[PDB]
Amino acid sequence: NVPVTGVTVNPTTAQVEVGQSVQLNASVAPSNATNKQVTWSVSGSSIASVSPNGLVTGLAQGTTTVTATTADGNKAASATITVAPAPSTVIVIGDEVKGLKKIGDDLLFYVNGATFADLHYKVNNGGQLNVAMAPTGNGNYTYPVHNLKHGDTVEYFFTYNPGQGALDTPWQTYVHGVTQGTPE
Amino acid sequence: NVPVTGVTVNPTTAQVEVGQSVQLNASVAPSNATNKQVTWSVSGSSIASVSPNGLVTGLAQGTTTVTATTADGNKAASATITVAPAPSTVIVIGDEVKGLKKIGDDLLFYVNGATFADLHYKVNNGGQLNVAMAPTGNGNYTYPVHNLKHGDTVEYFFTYNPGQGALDTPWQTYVHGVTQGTPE
Amino acid sequence: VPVTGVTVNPTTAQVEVGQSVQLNASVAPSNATNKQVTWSVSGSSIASVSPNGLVTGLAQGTTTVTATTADGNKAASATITVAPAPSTVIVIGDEVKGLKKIGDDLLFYVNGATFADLHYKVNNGGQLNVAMAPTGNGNYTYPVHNLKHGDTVEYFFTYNPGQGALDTPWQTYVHGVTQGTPE
Amino acid sequence: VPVTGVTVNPTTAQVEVGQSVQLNASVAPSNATNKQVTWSVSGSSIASVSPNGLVTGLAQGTTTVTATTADGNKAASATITVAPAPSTVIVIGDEVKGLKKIGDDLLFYVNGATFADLHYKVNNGGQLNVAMAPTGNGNYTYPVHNLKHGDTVEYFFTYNPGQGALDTPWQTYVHGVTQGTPE
Ligand SMILES: [Cl-]
Ligand SMILES: [Cl-]
Ligand SMILES: [Cl-]
Ligand SMILES: [Cl-]
Ligand SMILES: [Cl-]
Ligand SMILES: [Cl-]
Repeated sequence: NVPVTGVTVNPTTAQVEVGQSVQLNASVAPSNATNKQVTWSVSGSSIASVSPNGLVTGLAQGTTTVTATTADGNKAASATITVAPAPSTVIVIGDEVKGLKKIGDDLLFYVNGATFADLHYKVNNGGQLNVAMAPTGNGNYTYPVHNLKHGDTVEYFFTYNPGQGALDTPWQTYVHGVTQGTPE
Repeated sequence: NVPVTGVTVNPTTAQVEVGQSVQLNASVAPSNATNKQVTWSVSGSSIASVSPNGLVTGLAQGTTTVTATTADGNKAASATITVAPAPSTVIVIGDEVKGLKKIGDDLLFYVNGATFADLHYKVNNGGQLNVAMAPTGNGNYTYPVHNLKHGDTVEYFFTYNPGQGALDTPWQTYVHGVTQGTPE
Repeated sequence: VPVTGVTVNPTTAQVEVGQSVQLNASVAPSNATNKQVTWSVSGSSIASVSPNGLVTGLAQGTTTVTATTADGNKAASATITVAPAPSTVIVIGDEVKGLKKIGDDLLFYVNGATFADLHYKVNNGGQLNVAMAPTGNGNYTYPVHNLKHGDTVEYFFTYNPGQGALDTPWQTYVHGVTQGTPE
Repeated sequence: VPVTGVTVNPTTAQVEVGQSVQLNASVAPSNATNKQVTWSVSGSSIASVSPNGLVTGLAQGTTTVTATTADGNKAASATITVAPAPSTVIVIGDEVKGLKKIGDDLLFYVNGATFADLHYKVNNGGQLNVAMAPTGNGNYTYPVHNLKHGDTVEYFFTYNPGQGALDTPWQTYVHGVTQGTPE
């Protein structure tokens, strides 16, 4: 018997990174309205997901609009959600002789001090890819894997010849945006 | 003592789908050249990967150039590789009451005959996303998940109320471009 | 007086990027006082919907355009699939020079030369200078990647077909507008 | 007479999309007869390299630009990182109407109106008509998604600030060129 007069969404704006999420609050007026149910909706669902409780999750770079609409009265308020780039910062996961630099959503694989170096890698349940790593020109090597998303699972190991003869590396698993690096 | 005179790559062009691969042949002249080693390289490695044996794998929509260069003489030939879109065709994986349509690289989740329907899903090792599915307006529901790639692993189940009361579905696993559907 | 329900017409439709489909909302009784609806879209990157329910395809994917009633806020949906540009081949030039349009990439080409460069600009971006890749039979190619509908490519070649080097005249390609022959 | 080796200068460099960095190849002995190199790139979608080693950033990612010697075909590499456009906010308009540039999306806005539509065209694409989304305090927003450097946006609004409806004049935004104030 106490009708909804209005709604507002707080925060009214928010920046998340990909895989990051932010809880939104629908504020229904008056305080003692009989029906305080709202429907959450988003106009760019490839940018950000919203749950039935207004938890918003960053899916991909962009700005979108999340709307709370009241069950009683169909009053609507909206917030602007900016999903930001993965920082351009370099994070080393590996050692002097071989591993990864995570550089945003590309992975730069490296082998220092070899006569050659191949990378063997797979992403999620896609197949093995074998690549010869590019020579820097000083006995060092690199190969970029491009455009991973949050939760991409990377299994890789190297083949290379540091002197004595060609050596295989132990496989490693990298999950994009969960494997901790060293922020160098 | 028999020097390389030239090289050609066959096929000279090729279309693959994403996750599809094509073996390329470097033809070194003359036939009895002492050194027949070549280096394979690709100018758009976000489009297609090439192995040290000239196996080319479709990574993402585009056209790129794969080059064989001879170890002896640095003679170069190149092929054009077109990585094609995942067909726009609709493939149903699920039943009368609930599952997926695979429509290119988007997944259309569905629940037929409910008073409401939520989807619970996760991709690779990213987190759970909870979404209320959109009403069609006849007791039916849909929710598109966007832009999966080859080997994306999707675990999902539904919550919905077909009458008696709200019911949870058994979890299912979908691997993008490996789970077989029904081409409808 | 009240409205009771609504569904949308069509319920599912497939478009190419850059193409449109007119949506129409049918609201239960004709003797419903208020007919007017609001159009919205779940996935605005994929498809845009006008205030009168015209859906245009912007990018590959499937999205949900919903009509909600002014009187009632009853809601119904169409599933819109935006299909990618065919990887058919479209030749725009002559035996010596031009593009192949292969979906959203352009394969620029020069046939019969000792080198070939490309000079191109996309819309109001900067000019880029590139050496075209040798094929190994006196011909050259260079892919420009991932053009979107309405992209405007200005370009000319520098090549030497033997009796000395040449700059061709600038041509204008508009992506999804300019046409050629496929074969 | 021969060349013995080469490395590239710089070895690693980071650019924004649309920005450039001059690469230089240093080939072992100065008393190497032939100095000339060929520039190539592993990832042409990410970065373009000119015949004289100028690398321009086209799109987010890391790629390898290699200099190989004409005499010797010795090869060396730089790792190029192309950084995304900051998600800083850039206001281009007044208290009533304009855009926020937020990385590669534009948030169009009208403040203080009873409705607001956007009319926009991108480069030589078609005009799109959209109803701007109510905020719930008499203001309106509408994101345009994923513009690339050099994209040319023509737009005007239809809104009613109370004493009746208005079409504003068309403005031209060029992505990464047009500027405003961030704050
Ligand atoms: Cl979207
Ligand atoms: Cl949006
Ligand atoms: Cl690439
Ligand atoms: Cl390429
Ligand atoms: Cl959607
Ligand atoms: Cl690369």
